[PDB]
Amino acid sequence: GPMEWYVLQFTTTRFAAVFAHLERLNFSYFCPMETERYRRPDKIISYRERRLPLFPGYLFIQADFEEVHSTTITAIPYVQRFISFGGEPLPVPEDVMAELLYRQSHTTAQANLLRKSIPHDFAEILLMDNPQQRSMAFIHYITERSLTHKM
Repeated sequence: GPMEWYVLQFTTTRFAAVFAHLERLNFSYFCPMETERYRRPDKIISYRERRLPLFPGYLFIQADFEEVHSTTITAIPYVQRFISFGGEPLPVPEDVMAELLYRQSHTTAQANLLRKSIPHDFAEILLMDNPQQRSMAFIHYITERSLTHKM
């Protein structure tokens, strides 16, 4: 019934073949680009634009329950798996998707503005310098959001 967003891991260099298949199947998806802000080793927030994936090898896909539990998506060549727990795909938290979808639909200048309501831990992940370390922190973050909670 209701549709959720999931993280799909794929072979990074094969994005064109993977995205073409997903578009053929008429899925809503996006591979976000690295933002134009990052925290330097000296901790100052600086500007750049490198036209790189935000999380290399990962894309966000919207699907219902029967689509993520069927093997139609994971059978696509160079698609590896959904980000899962015990084999069960993990839907992305709504506040995370809110920030990501806002950056997809707005300008780079508006995406760079100091926006209230961004979860602090996710905002700091978006500022991470190295793309592969940024992916690993993001996976750990959405896993921690799914499996834990503090009062």
